[PDB]
Amino acid sequence: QRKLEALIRDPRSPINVESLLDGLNSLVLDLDFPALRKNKNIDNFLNRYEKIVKKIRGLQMKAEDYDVVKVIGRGAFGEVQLVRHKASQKVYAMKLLSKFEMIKRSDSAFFWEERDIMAFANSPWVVQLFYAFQDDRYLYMVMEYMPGGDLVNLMSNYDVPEKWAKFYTAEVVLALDAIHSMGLIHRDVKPDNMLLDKHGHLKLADFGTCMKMDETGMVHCDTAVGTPDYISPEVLKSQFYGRECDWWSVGVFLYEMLVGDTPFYADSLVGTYSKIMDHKNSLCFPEDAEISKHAKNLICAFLTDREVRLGRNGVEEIRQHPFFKNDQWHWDNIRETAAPVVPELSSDIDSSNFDDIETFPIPKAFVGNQLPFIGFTY
Ligand SMILES: O=C(NCc1cccc2c1OCCO2)c1ccc(-c2ccncc2)cc1
Repeated sequence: QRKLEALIRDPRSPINVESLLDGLNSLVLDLDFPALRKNKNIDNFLNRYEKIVKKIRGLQMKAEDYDVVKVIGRGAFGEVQLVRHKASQKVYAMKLLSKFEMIKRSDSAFFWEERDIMAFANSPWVVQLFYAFQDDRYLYMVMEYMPGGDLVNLMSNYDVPEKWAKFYTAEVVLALDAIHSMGLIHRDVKPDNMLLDKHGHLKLADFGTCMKMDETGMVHCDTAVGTPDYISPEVLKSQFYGRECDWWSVGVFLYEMLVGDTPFYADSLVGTYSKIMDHKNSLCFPEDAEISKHAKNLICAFLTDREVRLGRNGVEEIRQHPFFKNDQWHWDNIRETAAPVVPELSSDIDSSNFDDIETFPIPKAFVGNQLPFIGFTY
């Protein structure tokens, strides 16, 4: 009874009010179809509740509460939209995940970690989640908007000098160190996921791939999850690794920022795959691109096999690398210092740093499509 009423209050709890209400809406959704409403039990339960449930539906946060400004992202299971909460006039970025496509495509469990990271990390390096809600169609994640854009954009609009690359690499390293210390492994670190704020400081997003480590600080996942150009060889070979798979992505990141291309870029999907697997022979810095001996050493320090990769022993071996020598910041204050690109913003809905961008079958027997999404509302 002690932990009972504590868990009804507790935001991390599966039996709090939002989850208890999720369970009721879900039950109503899943059952209200004449094909199933034939049943006396389904009918009397719907009779008693449909009127009240319809009333909560509107009393709770809806997609309807937001004016959809523009679409700033598009992923496997949905889109990211630039929105404004009608009542509060407050601007947020809202990520949408299609429930239909999460059932049709088998994967409908990644969002739990994604939500929890953003919701509770309370880290300058992690995009914050304010609200999480749902409807018959989607899963909605309301986040702190990042007007600075992503590092895909920054790279496309600039010739990135080593002074800038020093800063962004350092911010990514500390961001992944914060993710790691929460007992998490990103598995999908890439420029499309590195976002810039009002001040031009880095924050990570797309925590879908993320997995909780063992007591050993390792993960037993016999499936390759991530993006071609940035996947490490050990994760291609996984199809029992540590957090050093994220440092490999940092190597690729630095190489792309300096050279202008990814170090294993190929014509085909399997070509990149084969290039990565032969990194010892496929990786080479082009002559015309003037890369320092310190920048080359660090790309090479991460773009090796996991058994000798920099970071395998901790962040400290990364931090002390000669490449990070500068007259602008320290590992203890980068975020307090002025970023290389400070974004000029015309408005609170300025989306200039971002590029321009399903019907469930009515059942005849109980399916329970809403059940895997009970507890999502935060
Ligand atoms: O996870 C992201 N995109 C990937 C993505 C989007 C949609 C469905 C997906 C998916 O990935 C795999 C599953 O299906 C993401 C990108 C950018 C922001 C953001 C935050 C603040 N300000 C501006 C932008 C937030 C999240």
